[PDB]
Amino acid sequence: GSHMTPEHLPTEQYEAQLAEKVVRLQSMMAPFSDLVPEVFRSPVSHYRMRAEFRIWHDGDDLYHIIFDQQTKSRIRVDSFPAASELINQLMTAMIAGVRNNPVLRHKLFQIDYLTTLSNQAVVSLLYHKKLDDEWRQEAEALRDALRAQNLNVHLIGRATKTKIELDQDYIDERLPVAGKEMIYRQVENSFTQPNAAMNIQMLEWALDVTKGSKGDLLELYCGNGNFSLALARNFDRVLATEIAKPSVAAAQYNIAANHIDNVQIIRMAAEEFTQAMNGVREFNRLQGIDLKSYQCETIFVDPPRSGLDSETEKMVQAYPRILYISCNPETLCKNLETLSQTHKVERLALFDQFPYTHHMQCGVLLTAK
RNA sequence: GCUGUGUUCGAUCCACAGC
Repeated sequence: GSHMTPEHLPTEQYEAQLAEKVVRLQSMMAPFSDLVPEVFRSPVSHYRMRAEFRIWHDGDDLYHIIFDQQTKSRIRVDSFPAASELINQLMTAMIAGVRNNPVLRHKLFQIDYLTTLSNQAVVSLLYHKKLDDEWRQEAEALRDALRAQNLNVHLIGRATKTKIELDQDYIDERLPVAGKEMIYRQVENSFTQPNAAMNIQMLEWALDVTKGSKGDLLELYCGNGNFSLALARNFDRVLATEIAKPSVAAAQYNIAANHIDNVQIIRMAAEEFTQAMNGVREFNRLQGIDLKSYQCETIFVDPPRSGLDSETEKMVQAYPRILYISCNPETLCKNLETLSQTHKVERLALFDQFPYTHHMQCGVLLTAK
C-alpha cells in the first residue's frame, strides 16, 4: 500500500498491524505457494534511520512538518518517534541552531536526516536561495556547535547546482550480522534500507537461505554492496553489478574495509551484462575478468517498488536459484505469474520494515522446477 | 526543456535518470 507514518505511533497496535500484513501476504502468495511464511518484527519505535521533513515558517517560529496522506494538510512535528533517537535529538538541535541565524534560516525549505546504529549522522539543509561564504561561515559554526555536543555529525548545504560538504557526504554503518561485524559506507542521496534492525534480519535470512550453496553468486543493482558483502561467506565467488557511481565507490570501499577477497564489483547495467553472458561483446571494462570462468547458479535481485521489468524477468529465469527481496509484494506477485511457470517457491519471509503503514517488505527463494 | 524516479507522507521547489 502507501500509508504515511504519524508523529504518534500506536504501539499497542503493533502486533495486530503485523498480523494483518501476515495474513495479507499469505493470500497474495496463495496462487504460487502454500508455505507458512517466516516473520520478522521491527522494534515498535525508533526503527527508521533516515527521515526527511519540509520546514514551515510561522513568522520567526519555524518547524518540521509532515503531510496528512488523505487531506494533504500540514502537520507540525516536534518529534518523530518512528525515526531513530539520534534523528530526534538532531531535529531539536537543527531548529535551535537555525531559528535566529537568518542566513541559515532564510529559504530553508527541507531538512534531510541520515543516521546509523554506529551513531554517525548526515544532515542536509536544502534552500530556495544561492549559498555563499557568509552561509558557509555560519554553517561551520553550527557543525562545531553540534560536534561540541558529542554528535558525530556532518552537514550538507544544498541549493540548485550547489552542494557544500562541510567535510563529507557519507557515514559508516556497523551492523552485527550472524556473529561477524560488518562495515557499510552509506552516501547521502544514495539508497539505503531505512530500517537497520530489519536490514540485519534480511541479511541474516539471506545468509541462511543460501547456506551450502555450490559455486558463485550474481547480484544485480547491489547499491553499496549490502547483500553481496554479507552473502560472500556462502559463495566461492561473487559478481555484483552497479551503475550509480557513488554507490559503486561506496561498494568498493566496503570490500576493502571488510577485508573481503571473493567479490568483484562491475560497473554495468543489467542489459549490457546479459550481453556479456549470452552472445558476446568484448567489453572495455570487463576486460580485467573472465565471465566463462565464473559459475553462477544463484542470482540475487532487490528492485524498487516497480519490481523486475520483463527483460530482467526472463534473464533471472536462466538461473537455477533466484533470491528476490521485495519492497512491494504486489509487483513481486506480478513477476511471479511468470517466474512460477519455471520455478517453485522454496522459502518465504515477511519483514516489517515499514511499521504502522500499508507497506510490506518480503523475500522469496525460488528454485528451478 | 520534457518525461520518469526517490523502497515513510511529500518534492513543476532538492536530487538523480532518461530524452
